[PDB]
Amino acid sequence: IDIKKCNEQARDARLQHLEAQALETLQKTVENFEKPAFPCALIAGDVVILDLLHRIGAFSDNKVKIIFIDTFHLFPETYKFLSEVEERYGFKAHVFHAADVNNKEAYDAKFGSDLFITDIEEYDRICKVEPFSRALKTLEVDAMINGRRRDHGAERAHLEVFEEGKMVKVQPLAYWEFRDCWDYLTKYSLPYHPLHDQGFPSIGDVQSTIPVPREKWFEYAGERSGR
Amino acid sequence: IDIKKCNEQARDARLQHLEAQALETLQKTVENFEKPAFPCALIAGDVVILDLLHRIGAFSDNKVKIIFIDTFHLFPETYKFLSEVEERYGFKAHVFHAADVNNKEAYDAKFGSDLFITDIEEYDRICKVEPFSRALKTLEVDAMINGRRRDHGAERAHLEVFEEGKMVKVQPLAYWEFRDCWDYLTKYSLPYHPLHDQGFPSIGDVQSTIPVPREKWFEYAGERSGR
Repeated sequence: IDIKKCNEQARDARLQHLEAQALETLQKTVENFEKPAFPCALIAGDVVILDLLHRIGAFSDNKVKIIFIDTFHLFPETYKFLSEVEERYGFKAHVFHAADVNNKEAYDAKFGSDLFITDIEEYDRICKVEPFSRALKTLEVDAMINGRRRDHGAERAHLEVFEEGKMVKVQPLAYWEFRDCWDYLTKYSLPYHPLHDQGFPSIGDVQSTIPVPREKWFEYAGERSGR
Repeated sequence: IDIKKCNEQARDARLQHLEAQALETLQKTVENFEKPAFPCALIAGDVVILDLLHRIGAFSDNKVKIIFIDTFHLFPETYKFLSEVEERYGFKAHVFHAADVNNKEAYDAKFGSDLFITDIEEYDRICKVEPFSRALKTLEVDAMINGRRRDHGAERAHLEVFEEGKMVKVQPLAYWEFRDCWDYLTKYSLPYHPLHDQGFPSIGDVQSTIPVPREKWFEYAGERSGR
């Protein structure tokens, strides 16, 4: 008995299950909702969800829209990668940002470049929360596909593949561990956000993204433990 | 779209996957090892494993031995439940206990009834660790089936379905959450240890078994959190 091989075969069958579960969930979503959308930050599970949507043909007729929130404080690498996935999968993201401000220089002029330090709650409202809420209303989203997973822990620990509400939320990767997301990216040789190679399991704004030791990434709730 | 029904169907497919993984693991064990054994404490995952061994015919062929460690400090309910599963599935457990003492009264005479209070390390050695070690040696066990799961956390977090060693260890339920074990018991209407109904997620010796609020049982590492 080759122990390593037997363990690999079990994880192979695990990932086939998890892929089927995600795909079935996404197919049910496209069939049952008129205006589904996915807010995408280009982190590892988000890249998995892009690839799964591509697989079921969700981009061919713009059935599923991709939402991208430009906070004006993302890594340069994140904008470059967004362009690459747009080209790879044939969609253009619907970009939302701080209200009435076209770019970071305009944002700095209106609000001050150091708002994130002096009042983080105002910064969050202006650059993250209001644009996301406006994106969902503008696009009349009736099902929000998202990368929340149970292995995020705390208030996400008991999510299922669907969550009830006036707007339905859809978690195709509810049961995937972070490690399963990475096995998928490896199995299909998919490009991922380059900052994952520089020790960041999760990637957000430059001022608030911190690296995490690699031995911690695959513990329960490890992905977002930087913050 | 009926959200509850869709969630239930996904978990149904999840449990069918987990069942196949556990069954295949157990079948590969019986096929590749001469003296497989399962130390069984009759907690919820242990009851699942008994049923799965039954389903692959492991008791008809006498292919797998059940080991039961009688610490002499177990609940009365535990001895009763052992007799019930023995009869249900058609096996007799191989019972090991403290060396050279036939029963609790003989144990009390040799070691003192209050040893668990006055020297817990000696108590553990005498009633738990040495009998288990002696069980494995006496029965020449070459593959130890067990109920360790990844959702036990800490040093168990990265277990796979097999673990390498001079004696192989087999974790059929490695990827099952506690919740998945309970869903199995419910699906097949299987009797479980009555003390689970008094608020104990895990059940051992009377002096060391602690109840845990039900709402905490299904958190990561919840089953054994009484300690």
